[PDB]
Amino acid sequence: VPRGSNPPPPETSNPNKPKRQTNQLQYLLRVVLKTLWKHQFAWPFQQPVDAVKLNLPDYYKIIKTPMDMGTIKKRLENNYYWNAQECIQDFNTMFTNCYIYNKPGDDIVLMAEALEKLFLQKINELPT
Ligand SMILES: CCN1C(=O)c2cc(N3CCN(C)CC3)nc3c(NS(=O)(=O)c4ccc(F)cc4F)ccc1c23
Ligand SMILES: CCN1C(=O)c2cc(N3CCN(C)CC3)nc3c(NS(=O)(=O)c4ccc(F)cc4F)ccc1c23
Repeated sequence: VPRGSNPPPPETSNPNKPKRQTNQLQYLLRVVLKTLWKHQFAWPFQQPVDAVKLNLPDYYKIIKTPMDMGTIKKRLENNYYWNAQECIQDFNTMFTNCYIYNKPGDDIVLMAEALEKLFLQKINELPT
């Protein structure tokens, strides 16, 4: 697994971007991320895919918009998102990446599918 194969992690802090605190963004961090973080299948989704350590040499040849819940946590914390939808899109990207890279019905896919169902359940309680 060649050195330099991992990209830098996604950007999580941009001081140029304006910042606001929103009941929806607060819900995404305090409820949604918390609940998914603690799920029995969360571990593989908690940090950027380390292609070297996990022996996935073609990951970043295939996946050009990587996303993970560690990145999302940091983005919420740093007020990276102006609206809830930007954050929801990062979650969707994380699940879609798994469905692109992996064969349907593989173990990691079933793990993603369970998390995604829980995510969508929690998203339906998103406040006004
Ligand atoms: C070492 C004991 N063990 C198994 O033999 C085993 C099989 C297993 N399967 C294989 C069959 N597939 C349809 C369902 C998940 N999941 C987990 C499992 N579930 S898990 O943490 O979501 C998981 C971890 C690694 C992995 F490669 C696949 C997994 F589903 C934990 C522990 C075990 C397993
Ligand atoms: C969610 C991001 N992601 C993947 O899309 C992914 C695929 C993956 N594969 C699939 C191909 N297979 C031959 C090797 C491992 N391993 C891990 C992986 N390695 S792992 O934690 O040892 C692991 C977890 C669950 C599992 F079912 C199999 C694993 F190898 C971590 C994270 C990911 C993966």
